[PDB]
Amino acid sequence: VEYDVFLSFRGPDTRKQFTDFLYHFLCYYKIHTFRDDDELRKGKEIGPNLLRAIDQSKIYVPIISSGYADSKWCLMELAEIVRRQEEDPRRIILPIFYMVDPSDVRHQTGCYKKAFRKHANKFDGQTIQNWKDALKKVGDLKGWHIGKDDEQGAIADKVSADIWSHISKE
Amino acid sequence: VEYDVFLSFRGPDTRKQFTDFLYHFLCYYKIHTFRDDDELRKGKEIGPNLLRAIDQSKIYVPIISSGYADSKWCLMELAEIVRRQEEDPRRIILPIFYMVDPSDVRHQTGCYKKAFRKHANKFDGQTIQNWKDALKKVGDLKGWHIGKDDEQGAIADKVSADIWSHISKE
Amino acid sequence: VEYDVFLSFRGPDTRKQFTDFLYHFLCYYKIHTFRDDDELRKGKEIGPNLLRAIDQSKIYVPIISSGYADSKWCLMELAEIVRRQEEDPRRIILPIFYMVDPSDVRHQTGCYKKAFRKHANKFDGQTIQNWKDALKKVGDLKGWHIGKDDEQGAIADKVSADIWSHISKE
Amino acid sequence: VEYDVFLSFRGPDTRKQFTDFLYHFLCYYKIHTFRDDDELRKGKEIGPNLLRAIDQSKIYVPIISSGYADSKWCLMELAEIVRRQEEDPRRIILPIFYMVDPSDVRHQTGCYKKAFRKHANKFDGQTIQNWKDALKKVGDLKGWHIGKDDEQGAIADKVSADIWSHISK
DNA sequence: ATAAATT
DNA sequence: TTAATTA
Repeated sequence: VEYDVFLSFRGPDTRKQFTDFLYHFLCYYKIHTFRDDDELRKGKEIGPNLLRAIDQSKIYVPIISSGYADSKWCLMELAEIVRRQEEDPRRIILPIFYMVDPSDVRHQTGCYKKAFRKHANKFDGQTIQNWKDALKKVGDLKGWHIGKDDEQGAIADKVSADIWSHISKE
Repeated sequence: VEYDVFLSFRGPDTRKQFTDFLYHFLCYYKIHTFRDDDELRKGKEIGPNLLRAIDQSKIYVPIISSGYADSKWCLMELAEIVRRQEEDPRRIILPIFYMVDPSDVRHQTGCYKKAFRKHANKFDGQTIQNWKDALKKVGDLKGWHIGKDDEQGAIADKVSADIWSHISKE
Repeated sequence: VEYDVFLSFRGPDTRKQFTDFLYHFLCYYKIHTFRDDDELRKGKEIGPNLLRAIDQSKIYVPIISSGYADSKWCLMELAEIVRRQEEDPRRIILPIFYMVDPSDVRHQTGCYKKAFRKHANKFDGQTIQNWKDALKKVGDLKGWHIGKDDEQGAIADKVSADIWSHISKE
Repeated sequence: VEYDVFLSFRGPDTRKQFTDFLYHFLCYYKIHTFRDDDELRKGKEIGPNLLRAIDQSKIYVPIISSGYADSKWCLMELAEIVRRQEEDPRRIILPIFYMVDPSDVRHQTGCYKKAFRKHANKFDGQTIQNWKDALKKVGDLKGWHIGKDDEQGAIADKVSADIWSHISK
C-alpha cells in the first residue's frame, strides 16, 4: 500500500549488503518499504510495479555505488527519480555515497570512463544527456559520506532516526 | 651493403628472450641483415627507411605474438608486406606462429578479437576489411610453430640453415 | 546572447580557487560570458569557438599566473588577443597579476626564464619575438596587483564593479 | 717512480664514503697510485699531468656515479681511457658499477637523459657519438655491482686482493 | 639549470 | 558482453 521508502542499489556488489544492514533496521521502526531483484532484459521498463513505485513513493534514498555506471536499467531509473522529483518539492532526495569518492560525481571521471565510453557505443545520442544531467544533480544535495574505513554499520542507526524525523512531526 | 632478410615485432613482449637471439644468431653466418630498431612512433607512413628496405627485401619472416593486433602501425607494415608480396611471387614468406595457436589467430577470434575490435572502430570504416584480408593470407604457409616447451635453441638452428638454403643454393 | 568577456589562464593552477569563483560571482550579476576547458591538441588554434568569440569579443580580461609560460596553445591565445587588439582601441585589457610579482614579468627574470632556456629548441626560432612583444605589452596597464595576503574576497567585488561600469553609464 | 693504478671518480658527489676509503686501503698494500683534484677550468685539454699518466700508468679502475655522464671533464677522460686501451689489450679494465646498475648503462638510457639531453645542446653531433660509443663498451666486462645494501667495506677487501694478484702474477 | 603523441 | 597524453 502507501509507503514512503523507495530504494535502489548496485546489482551483485552491494544490494545484499544493504538489505542486511539498512533495510531490516528500517523495518524495525515501522515503515513500509519497497525494492526488488528482477533484471527483465525482455524490454526496458516494467509498468505498474516500477511505475506504481516511483509514482506513490515519497522520499528517495539512492545508495550510489562504485559500479553505478554499468546498468542501463539503473541509469534510466535514477532518471525518472530526479524527474518526478522536480514537480512539487515536498518530497525530498537523501543521497548516501559509498566507498567511491564524492569528488567523482560533479564531472564523472575516474572509475566511470571505461563504463561510459563503451556505454556510449550503444544507446542513444540524446537521452544520454538527460541521464548525465541527473547524475550531476546529486553531488550537491546533502550527504552522509560513508568511506571504506569508518564504521560501516551504526551509521545505519544515525541514518534511520533521521528518516523518522522528517515524518513524525511534519 | 643491402641486406637479405626483413623482420618485424610487437615491442615490449618479445624484444628480449626470442627475437634478439635470432638476430645475433643470424649475423653469425655471414648473411648481412637488417631489423626494426627505432622507438620512433614518428609519422603514420615513413618512407626513406622502411619503404626503401621493404621493396629492397628478399625474404620475409614476421613473428606474430598474442598481442600482434594492438599495432596502429606494425599492423599496416604487415599489410604493406602481404600486398607487395603479391606483385612478384619470386620471394616468399615463412612466418612462425608464437605461443598462440595458428587457429584462433586466423579468423580474429579468441583472445585476439577484442584487440581488433578496439582497433576496428577507430579509423577507416572500410580499411578494417583490408587489414583482416591481409592477416588471412599468412596463416596457411608452412611454419615451425613454437609452443611452451620446444627448446628455444634448436628452433633457432633449424630456422637458420633453412633460411640459408633458399639463399646460397636455391 | 553574444559573448562579451574573454579569459585565458593556466589550467591546473587556478581551476580550484579563483577563475571559477570569479565566473560564478559574475553570472550572479547578469553578464553573459564564456570560458572553456578543452585541451584540443588537434592543430594550432581552431576557429568555430575561440576565433568565433575573440573576433566577436569585446572586454578583455586575462590573468597571469606562475605557470603562464608552458602555454603552447595559450601563448598563441595571447598573440591573437593582442593582434585583434590592433584595429580599434575601443576595447581594452585589465590584466591582474596573481601571486607572481608585478615587475619580474617584464623581462622573464626571477623564476621565469628557466621556461625559456628549453623553450627555444622546440617551436619556431623567430616568432618567439612576436610572443615576447605581447607578453611585454601587459606590464603597463593600470589595475589590481594581488599578493598572497590581499584575500580573494574584495578583489572579486571591485573587479566586478569596473567591468560593469564600462557597460552601464559608458 | 711512476703511477701504477690510475683512478677516476665522480666530481664531488662521491668524495666521502667510498672513493677515499678505497684509496687509503689500496695504499696500505704498497702499490703506488694516483688521484688528483685539480679543477683546470683554464680550458679543457690538460696535458703533462694525467695526459702523461694515461700513457704512463698500467691497470685502470673507472667508477661510475649516479650521474657520471653529466661531467664533461670526466667523460672525455674515460674516452681517452678506452682509446689508449684499444691500441693494445695487454692492459686491462676492471670496472665497478656504483649507485647505478648495468641495466641503464649498456644503453645511455634511463636517468642519463638529464645529462646527455642538455650536455649536447652546445656540442657537435659527432663527438657525442664518439663519447657515447666509449661509455657503451664498459657495460661488458666483469662487475662487482656494489649495490644499495651490500657492505662497501667488505668489497674494498675483495677488490684489493685481486689487483694484488694481477701485479705479483 | 628537471613533459611530453596516438611506442 | 572491458581500458592511451603534450591543460
